[PDB]
Amino acid sequence: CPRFLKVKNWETEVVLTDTLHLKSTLETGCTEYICMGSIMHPDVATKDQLFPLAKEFIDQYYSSIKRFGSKAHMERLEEVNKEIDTTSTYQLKDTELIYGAKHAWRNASRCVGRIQWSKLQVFDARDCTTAHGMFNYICNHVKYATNKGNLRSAITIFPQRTDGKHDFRVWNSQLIRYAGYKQPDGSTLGDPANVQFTEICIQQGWKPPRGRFDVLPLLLQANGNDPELFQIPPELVLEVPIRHPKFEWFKDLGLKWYGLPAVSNMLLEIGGLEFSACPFSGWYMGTEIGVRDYCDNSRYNILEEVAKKMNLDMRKTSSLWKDQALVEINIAVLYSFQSDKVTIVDHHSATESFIKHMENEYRCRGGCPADWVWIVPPMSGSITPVFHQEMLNYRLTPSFEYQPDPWNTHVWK
Amino acid sequence: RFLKVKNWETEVVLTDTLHLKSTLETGCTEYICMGSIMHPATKDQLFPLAKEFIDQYYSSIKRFGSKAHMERLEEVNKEIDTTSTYQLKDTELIYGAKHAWRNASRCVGRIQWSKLQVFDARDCTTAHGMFNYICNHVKYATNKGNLRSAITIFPQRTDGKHDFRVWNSQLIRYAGYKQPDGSTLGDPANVQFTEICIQQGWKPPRGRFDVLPLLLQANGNDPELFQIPPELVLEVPIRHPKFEWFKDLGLKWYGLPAVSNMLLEIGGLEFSACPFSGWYMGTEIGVRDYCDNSRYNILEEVAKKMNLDMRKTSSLWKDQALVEINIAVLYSFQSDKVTIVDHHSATESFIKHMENEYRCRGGCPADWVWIVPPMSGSITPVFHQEMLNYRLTPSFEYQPDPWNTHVW
Ligand code: HEM
Ligand code: HEM
Ligand SMILES: N#Cc1ccc(CCNCc2ccc3ccc(N)nc3c2)cc1
Ligand SMILES: N#Cc1ccc(CCNCc2ccc3ccc(N)nc3c2)cc1
Ligand SMILES: C[C@H](O)[C@H](O)[C@H]1CNc2nc(N)[nH]c(=O)c2N1
Ligand SMILES: C[C@H](O)[C@H](O)[C@H]1CNc2nc(N)[nH]c(=O)c2N1
Ligand SMILES: [Zn+2]
Repeated sequence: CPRFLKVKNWETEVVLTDTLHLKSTLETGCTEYICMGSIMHPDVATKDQLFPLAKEFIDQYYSSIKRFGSKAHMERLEEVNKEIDTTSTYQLKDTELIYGAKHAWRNASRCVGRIQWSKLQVFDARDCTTAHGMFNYICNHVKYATNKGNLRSAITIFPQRTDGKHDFRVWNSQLIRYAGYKQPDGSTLGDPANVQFTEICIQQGWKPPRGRFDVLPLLLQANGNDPELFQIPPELVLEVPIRHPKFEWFKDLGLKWYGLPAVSNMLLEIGGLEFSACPFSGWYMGTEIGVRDYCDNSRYNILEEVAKKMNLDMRKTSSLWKDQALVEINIAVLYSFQSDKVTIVDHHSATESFIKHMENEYRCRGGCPADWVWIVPPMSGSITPVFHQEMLNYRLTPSFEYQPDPWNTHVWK
Repeated sequence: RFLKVKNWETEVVLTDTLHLKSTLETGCTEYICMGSIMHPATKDQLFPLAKEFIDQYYSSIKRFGSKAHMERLEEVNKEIDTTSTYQLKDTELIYGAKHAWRNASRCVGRIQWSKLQVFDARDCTTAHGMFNYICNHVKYATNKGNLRSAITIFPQRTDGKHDFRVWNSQLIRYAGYKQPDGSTLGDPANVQFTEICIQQGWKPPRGRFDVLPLLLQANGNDPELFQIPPELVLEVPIRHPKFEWFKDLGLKWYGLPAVSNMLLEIGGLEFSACPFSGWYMGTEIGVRDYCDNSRYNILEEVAKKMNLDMRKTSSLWKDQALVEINIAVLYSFQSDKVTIVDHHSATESFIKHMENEYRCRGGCPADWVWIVPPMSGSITPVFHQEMLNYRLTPSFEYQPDPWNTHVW
């Protein structure tokens, strides 16, 4: 690969030069002969695999604190190396853990919210041993992050993987999600995305209310044990009913959503250590709710019902009745959150902030990996600045990774 | 390996084998994806490229290894020897052009690929000849509003010093003017080309939607200006079916999108002049042409007429005015019986086309970044469709703007 790669913004004509890509650690799944940029996803580590990965990260850490090659650096390397030799693993210091978490976010090419990366509250839950404790740590996370509507981003990090048979896992895909129930007649009640997880919860003993917006219980696995159910205290679950500034009837749709998006099934990888349970949270971009959660056909799918109430001509697509309904729904979402003083960002502000963030990263870091397919918002793409912005995608570590759903791999005790 | 692609709405999984046939690079590597980057001869090189194309041509007509296949190959080799190049048969030219369209990863309109009217203009020698072929193209393709897809193919490149080039980026475009106050009148995307035409002697009406003259270069010579006969230029006045004030905006557009600056590559041969046309997807005009910042940039004016709250962005006033503009464009063209397609119909057709290509061809190269429409993305099926992108030949390639290469 060449040392410099340039990206252009076709709207402002700004050219940026990327050197950071040289530090790319893993495969994209693309090759010289095929691109996989629209593909969704294109037994532990050994001693000898782990030494270079740890050293890679420790060097990076001491470089960031302007202490590279120092006595402390060399001593840290020595300590880590001896630990790997005598335990087949090592323990990050609190500083390294915080650094690592923040940089995994900073490195998330698909995240448009990264201007905020350095402001992340890191909760160290490496002393956890049980599922009740995981629940305690998660309740505190939710309360702190929610902050009565003034949301603050956070992550809670559970003990790293050891032999792979003692993994800590949050089985929920987010800490807060709505149940989906498949009906005998083929119809789905609730959120069709969560039908499987809902069924698993019901099997472990959850008594479902069988409603449209039932907050799911936490299903938590500690130390490789069977997972346990806990109900989140409802006072900790901030929710927003959806209404519209102009349409009085919109409240009658009975919509609501939760304030706190909190992804809980990703793997955090730092210096070759694997944190299989690392629930993190920030706040919502409106389109995630107004376009995807609400208007996807395999989701709540409300376009038709909203369109009917708007009295739109729904017999021609070329009337763009879908597009019209889609805008209003996204207005109602933003209006509802702002009126209830719950943090949310519209897709224009967010993309504009990201362009600023990306430019700053090119200047101070030599680049900023970004996945245009994910960064561009699901509606009104070209009237946001990121549509016009060339991006380079590559994988830096520390990183957040996907992992198999735990029910697919768990050995029941 | 065989690769799978999934649609996340329908869970339909298709299997790609076609990608194994490509030999041109994408610009990506194992370590860096460049899917959002806009742009990532000798006898010696010439024959195998020619040989490959003949092979696939004769393999497509179920006569691979035939006497004619063998003879044609001999014929082509002997010709590259004795002339440093070769000439495509009519049949091959038509097949080549349809397949460049078919292999065009960014085109959402490819379900139409095999219905392409091919005009062979390889006997052209002068810019006057070019003008005549182009007038015939425009007239045939416009067809009183019932548009028909077409391509006109001018002589292939020889030495680079005798290129045929259409200097216009599209046969029909509007002028853009730099005003004394630093603002732009008309289409800002065309300000450079407009000044080149003015320098050449074109008398500008200096209005908002002035049809630019053709600038035609034959055989490496200086380009010549030509006025398209007005009666051949179909235009649509944009009005809204509910907002009776929308016509007051004075917006119009042309019916015929006819891209004229690309390069058609067939069997190693280079056609630097190959203007082609189909018809519009509404968003091209209603989202990009009208609402881009660097273009007509009408969003603000429209939202004012809609009396929207424009003090905060979270009112989505931009998004509202955008949908209304695009409704107007679709309504206007349809009311005037001018062929057009909305982005829901077009993306649906594409998903169907993809399925056809996987079934009969083992794949379909597709550029998600380009296929997904610039508005209402995830409420169209292509957003949720995984795609594989790879470069197959024959193809349409970009080429440098001719005013950067030409010595006068
Ligand atoms: C603070 C406000 C934040 C905003 C506005 C934001 C915005 C977004 C959005 C809109 C996506 C696309 C996801 C989708 O469409 O489903 C995304 C992806 C992602 N974000 Fe952020 N985010 C924020 C905070 C965070 C934080 C705190 C972290 C981790 C510490 C994070 C890590 C990620 C990762 C790893 C992805 C990729 C998800 C995937 O591949 O499935 N984000 N972000
Ligand atoms: C018949 C109706 C057609 C429709 C509705 C259609 C639609 C589109 C659209 C919306 C684009 C994106 C272009 C942009 O946003 O600037 C595109 C790209 C493209 N189309 Fe089609 N198209 C049609 C016909 C054709 C024909 C007849 C050809 C050639 C014979 C063709 C070849 C291409 C190529 C090469 C591109 C990529 C150009 C680039 O990379 O800049 N299309 N098409
Ligand atoms: N099928 C499927 C399928 C669809 C989406 C995803 C990824 C969803 N991740 C969403 C996500 C992740 C992190 C976020 C951080 C902040 C925020 N506001 N939203 C965030 C949203 C995976 C599988
Ligand atoms: N700067 C810039 C810049 C902007 C756009 C493009 C690509 C333009 N291609 C437009 C294009 C090409 C072929 C088409 C075929 C049919 C159709 N309806 N539209 C079509 C539109 C290149 C450079
Ligand atoms: C097929 C395609 O890769 C898939 O639908 C992607 C497209 N871009 C996305 N972008 C975001 N932000 N979130 C998503 O879930 C997706 N889905
Ligand atoms: C940077 C990015 O590749 C560029 O803006 C592309 C994005 N996708 C596009 N898609 C279409 N259909 N047309 C375009 O001009 C572009 N522009
Ligand atoms: Zn790629």
